[PDB]
Amino acid sequence: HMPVHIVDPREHVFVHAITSECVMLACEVDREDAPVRWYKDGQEVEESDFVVLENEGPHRRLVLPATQPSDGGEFQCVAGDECAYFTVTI
Repeated sequence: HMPVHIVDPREHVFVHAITSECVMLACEVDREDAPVRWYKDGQEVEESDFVVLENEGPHRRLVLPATQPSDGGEFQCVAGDECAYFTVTI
């Protein structure tokens, strides 16, 4: 069994956002066995009324309808061995 390597995205992800914008992040892994967890500046993103985590096999999503200055940080999608980095700027 091979550990895990995130196939998408393969770069530093700069997101420009505003308070009246909707930031829908996406991270796809190689193996359906090992899904990523989304982290809000290390805190880890939890399921809330306005913070929704959409998941379907290898595909992992973070949907934020009204992207607040509160949500203006770096989101780290941790598979285990490998992690992709998303810098959101309000």
